[PDB]
Amino acid sequence: PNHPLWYTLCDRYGLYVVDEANIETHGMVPMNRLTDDPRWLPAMSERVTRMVQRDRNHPSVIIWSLGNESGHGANHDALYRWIKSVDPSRPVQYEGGGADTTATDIICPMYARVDEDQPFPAVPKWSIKKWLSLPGETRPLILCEYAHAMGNSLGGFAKYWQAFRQYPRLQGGFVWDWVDQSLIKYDENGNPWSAYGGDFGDTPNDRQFCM
Amino acid sequence: VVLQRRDWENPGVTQLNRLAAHPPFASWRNSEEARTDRPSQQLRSLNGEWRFAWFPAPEAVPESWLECDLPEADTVVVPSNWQMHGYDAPIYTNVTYPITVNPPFVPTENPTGCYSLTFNVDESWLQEGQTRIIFDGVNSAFHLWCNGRWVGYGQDSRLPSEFDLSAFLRAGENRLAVMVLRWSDGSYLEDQDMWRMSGIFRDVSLLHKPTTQISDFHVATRFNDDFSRAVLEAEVQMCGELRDYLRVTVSLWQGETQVASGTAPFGGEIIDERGGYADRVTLRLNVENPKLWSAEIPNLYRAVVELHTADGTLIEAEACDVGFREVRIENGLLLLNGKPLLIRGVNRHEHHPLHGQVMDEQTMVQDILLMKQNNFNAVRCSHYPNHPLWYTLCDRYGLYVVDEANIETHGMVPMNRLTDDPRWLPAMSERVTRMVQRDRNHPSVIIWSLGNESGHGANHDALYRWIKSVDPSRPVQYEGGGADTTATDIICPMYARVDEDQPFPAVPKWSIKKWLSLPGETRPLILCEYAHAMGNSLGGFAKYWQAFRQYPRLQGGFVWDWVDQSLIKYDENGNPWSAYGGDFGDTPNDRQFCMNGLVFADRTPHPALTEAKHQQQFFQFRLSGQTIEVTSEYLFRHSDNELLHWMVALDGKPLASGEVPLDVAPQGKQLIELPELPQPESAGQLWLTVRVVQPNATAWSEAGHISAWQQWRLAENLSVTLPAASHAIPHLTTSEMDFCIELGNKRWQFNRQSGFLSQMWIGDKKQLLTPLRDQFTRAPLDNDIAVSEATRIDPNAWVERWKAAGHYQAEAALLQCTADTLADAVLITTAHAWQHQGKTLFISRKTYRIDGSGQMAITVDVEVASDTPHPARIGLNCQLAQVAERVNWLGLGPQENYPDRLTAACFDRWDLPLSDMYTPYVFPSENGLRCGTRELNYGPHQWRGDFQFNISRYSQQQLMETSHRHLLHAEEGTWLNIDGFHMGIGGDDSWSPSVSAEFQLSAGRYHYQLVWCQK
Amino acid sequence: VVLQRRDWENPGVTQLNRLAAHPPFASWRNSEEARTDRPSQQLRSLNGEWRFAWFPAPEAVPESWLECDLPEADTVVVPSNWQMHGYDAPIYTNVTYPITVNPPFVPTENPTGCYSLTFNVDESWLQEGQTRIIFDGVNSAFHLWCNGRWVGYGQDSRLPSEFDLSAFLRAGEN
Ligand SMILES: OC[C@H]1O[C@@H](OC[C@H]2O[C@@H](O)[C@H](O)[C@@H](O)[C@@H]2O)[C@H](O)[C@@H](O)[C@H]1O
Ligand SMILES: [Mg+2]
Ligand SMILES: [Mg+2]
Ligand SMILES: [Mg+2]
Ligand SMILES: [Mg+2]
Ligand code: NA
Ligand code: NA
Ligand code: NA
Ligand code: NA
Ligand code: NA
Ligand code: NA
Repeated sequence: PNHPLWYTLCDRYGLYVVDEANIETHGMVPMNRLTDDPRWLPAMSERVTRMVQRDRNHPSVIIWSLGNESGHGANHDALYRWIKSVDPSRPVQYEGGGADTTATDIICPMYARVDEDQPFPAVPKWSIKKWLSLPGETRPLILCEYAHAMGNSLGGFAKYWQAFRQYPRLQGGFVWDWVDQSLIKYDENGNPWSAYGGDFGDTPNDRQFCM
Repeated sequence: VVLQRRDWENPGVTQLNRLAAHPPFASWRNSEEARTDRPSQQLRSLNGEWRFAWFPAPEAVPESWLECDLPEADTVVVPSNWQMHGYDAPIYTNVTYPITVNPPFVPTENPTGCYSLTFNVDESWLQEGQTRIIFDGVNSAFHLWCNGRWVGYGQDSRLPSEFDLSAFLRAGENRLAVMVLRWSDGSYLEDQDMWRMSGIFRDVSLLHKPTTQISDFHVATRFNDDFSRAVLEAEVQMCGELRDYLRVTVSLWQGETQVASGTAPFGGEIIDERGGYADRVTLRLNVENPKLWSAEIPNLYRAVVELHTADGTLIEAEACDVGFREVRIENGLLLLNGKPLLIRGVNRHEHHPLHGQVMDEQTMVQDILLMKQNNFNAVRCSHYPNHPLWYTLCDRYGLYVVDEANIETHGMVPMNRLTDDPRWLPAMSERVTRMVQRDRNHPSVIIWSLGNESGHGANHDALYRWIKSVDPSRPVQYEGGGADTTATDIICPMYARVDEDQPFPAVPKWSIKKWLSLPGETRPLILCEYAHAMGNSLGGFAKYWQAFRQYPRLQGGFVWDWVDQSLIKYDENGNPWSAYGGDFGDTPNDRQFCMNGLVFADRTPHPALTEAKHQQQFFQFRLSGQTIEVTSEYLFRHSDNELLHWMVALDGKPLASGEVPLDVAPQGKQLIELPELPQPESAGQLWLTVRVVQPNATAWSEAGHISAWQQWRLAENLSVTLPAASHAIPHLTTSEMDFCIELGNKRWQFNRQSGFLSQMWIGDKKQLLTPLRDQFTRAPLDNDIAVSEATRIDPNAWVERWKAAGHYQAEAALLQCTADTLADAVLITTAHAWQHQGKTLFISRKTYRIDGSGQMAITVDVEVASDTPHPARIGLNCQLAQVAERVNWLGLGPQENYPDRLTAACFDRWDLPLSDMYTPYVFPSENGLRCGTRELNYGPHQWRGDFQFNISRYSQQQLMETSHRHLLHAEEGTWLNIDGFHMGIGGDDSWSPSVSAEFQLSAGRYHYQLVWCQK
Repeated sequence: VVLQRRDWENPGVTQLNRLAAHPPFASWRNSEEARTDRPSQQLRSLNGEWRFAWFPAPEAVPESWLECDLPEADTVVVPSNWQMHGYDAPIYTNVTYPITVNPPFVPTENPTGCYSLTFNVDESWLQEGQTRIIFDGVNSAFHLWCNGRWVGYGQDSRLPSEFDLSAFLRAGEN
């Protein structure tokens, strides 16, 4: 969840907001080790419930998200249902566990390609055009993350938009991401320069991947 | 810290240092012991004598108690409830919380039980592995210390709390200190309508596991379409250090035969982008033609889970009983093994009259045997997880179980105040999740329940989905918030009626037949509670069963409830008596409302139980000419332990009898052709009685067990032959005050001021202690009184309307009293008006005809004012002088039966001791009635006609005035009530009018006739 | 008690004495002010210059700090991240946790930011009603004291934690 002013500005300037719970357990093995564990339900529930209680009156918020990159656990299903019960006015989405689980109203993959399948075991990223028409699938597809804008990037961006325009149920996506996470450091001449992972003695680190 | 943190007033802390929940463990180090379920040396019981001290509050507990025994302490048996040892009072309240409603706070005067135990731990237990303590039940919250050091904290009174003691124990003598709080924030979720007690009330034990251990395992069974093939899937989890040489073997056993086995290293399938569970493995075993588990045939296999090394060294084994069965809802029907269930259920609290809420094997087995012997197949765990042995017995004897989370917030306003509050989600979630983790491997558990009477909150929806996600093998149900919310797979109302709607705002209870077909509704309906069996109750029970059988989607219900929650108290001579709310100084309280059972607290049956047995029969019957058609309501078993006994009798006199073996497929029919029946010489009604007998003993019944019966009227030959005219003629002696009739050593005296037969003489002996008068009232039943909360009165309750109309005050006023002499009889004619405050309620017009044979023919015609509440009865009563040993009658029996509860009773000649004609309900009321009686015999007396009667040493007046059975005194002589008509008893519920219209005395005018003679 | 219970290594405890969450409040005592979204006299900002001292662990924090200002502390801007002030290093890691994966435990060397503020409260605020403090964001967990007395605890770095200070405050300096 963002600084409270953010939602006030999106209300008044006009932007659709996905408001997302502060839950990410990416480094767990497997990813859902905590989110499938009932002992962690209480801590997870407060990150969801207190978000909804804070932000539910903001018109700019149109979709609730259960967090990011925490696999798919039973706690997700429980909290998904909690939101659906307390606030019918907004869809609920969540990408973890394959982007199309029982914990999401929207097929919301990250970095699924336009035409190319990536058939990873258990969590495949299908071509977005193909994903839509899988046997039994009826939901809309909106990428929660696509077009990774790292450095000299956004090749193939037009391929996404061509598909969004042609397919009714491909209703777009969220570019990753808005702003480089570089930090300012100062050299011996006092001159500011843009710094990334490792430049603060932080170790281990993932270098320029924050940009 | 412990005093400072006040964890018992924080719904955010429900435990400190508590271990994860899991299915029953024994940590066998021998696989054969695991297979055969023998005791385990690694699982030790700490039950027995502990030390105990009571304190008014936790602040009053002296610090020294942590380190050594209080000399003021007593030695007490554990498990126990401390109220049962007299340390403070048990409290009976229904809805209103026994504490001020101010969540999360509890009273500062918080009764505190200080338990301690000095015990030995062997060095071998501490040199290696993990030693944990297990508290299976502690009411309601507790802190634990071991050898003076704080270990942890636990809430939820109805599930086990476990703590690792490995770092706290020493070789030799150790001491546990357990501080148990009566009240905690957990109490807000524990508002079940029962005695409020506390203490260490379930088993305490120590379990040794190796450091490298089985930490969890789940057993699932999936099937093909015709159940000829099954896959057993066992997921196993470990704790400790992972090693490449580690293995898990799961073996399945049928008796002493191994049918399947699987072995694998640890390491689950990939589940996401980070891989899989390295500390888990899932074994899959194929089973061809498995023997299926049901309540009809509780076939069980044994699964053994072994943790071992690649080279064959066992580390430890765990095991459970496995029942191959599928539970699914399909097309609006609850199916078991592909067949629609008919739930013959009952709610059962864990209650003992001596031991409170402590459960034992003997009491459990006794309950299961009586349930099955009475055609029950299902039990609801109202309203909390049970003692672990309960499920093991239900697995093995065969009963379907609804396992229910320990959540009830009835007393909140509104009911969902906590359950819709996200602050109480953590506390609620633990009561659901830890139940599933414990009980999920039991085949007897077929339905999960989210609790009881906590309205419907968003927390329910979240926990509903949690269960659906972790365990798709079992439907989830929940009644709160109107019985058909989004948190329930089954429409599960409580006390919804068969035909009558009760349209309460927001939470209506529709007629169950109507409910099924509401627009958009597709689910099955099974009442979580129905037929409230409080005292003289279960009127209208047959109406439920007729409906269950006719409507596919009406799949039954659970009676409320099994056993009276009465407690034993002692008089000054040490004699025990049954006590209820208010008898322990407990206040406020809800009096007798804790007693709703089909059986007394000591498991003696109420009359209602036989009605339940009959209606819940597994064989149905029809008669067409000479043909009996027997239909089986079993789903799986052939009738391979059943024979039909038939009997034809003429007014109780056996004429013919035979037996035919039953060979009926499940759901099938068999036709039995009766032989040509010989025509009876005498006049009267021929009756056919059939009964189904089990020739062979079972695990649950003795040889010769009767499981079903039914009667039909056959040919009747009306008596046309007149009695030969008696020669003698009675004489009328008239005086100003009396009409006297004499015939030999027989006199009848009619008082002319009152208009009643005031006395009868056989020689010089008085026959009556009280004149024969009309009676229009009954000592009110619990259903009549209709109170669920002692404070609230329903002005619509029958007792209230009767009182307000003056039925219990009504004064007889004589209108007419004349005598006539006939050729061969004396005819007395009377008319009385019963009036209250100017208004005439009833008029009784009678004739008494006394002939030469000494028979008195009484004709009674009664008018009842249409605007007076329908009376409880229309009859006569008197106190007879005679006290005789036996009561003999031709009519419905042998047990107590009422107009809306007589289907189980059979018409025949019955002979009982007088005492059996009285039903000792703890709260006394009208009782012991027998209906459809044509002849009644007591001492020198005989009455003939078509009437209902009760006979006993207690007047309606005494029963009306006495609150407890033990306070009743035998009166002089015998009180006889003979009714031409008696109102239904009701019972659909016991807190509003529940007597169906067809059983109310609304006809306005009534006629009955009796003949009184000397036998 | 606070060092003993270690609430920051227990997922069962995500807060202590924290008030219920709610939508943004300003408690206007004038309706026209509420309509026009003008500043409320009942909603005050505590942003600005606070006092700050860094410690390697909570066990290294002196008890005196509860009662009075540490002379070794600095005056810093709040809101802030203390890495941006040079007190320790920001860490950039993608997937791998910046701490050993041993839930629910964290390192014993656990950088601890000791913030304090001396601030004034109008007497009118204490004569009636309820005065609460709102922390819109604290990363990653914190204990709160007011005038030396313990108030509460909170987790979740990205939502506000609110505490009733009504019984802890005096008129004038706090
Ligand atoms: O013995 C009653 C039995 O029924 C269930 O409901 C209790 C009953 O309480 C009354 O005060 C209310 O008016 C009524 O709404 C409610 O039905 C309960 O589930 C059982 O545990 C038990 O109390
Ligand atoms: Mg608590
Ligand atoms: Mg209740
Ligand atoms: Mg035994
Ligand atoms: Mg914590
Ligand atoms: Na589109
Ligand atoms: Na990145
Ligand atoms: Na049915
Ligand atoms: Na009751
Ligand atoms: Na048979
Ligand atoms: Na009575």
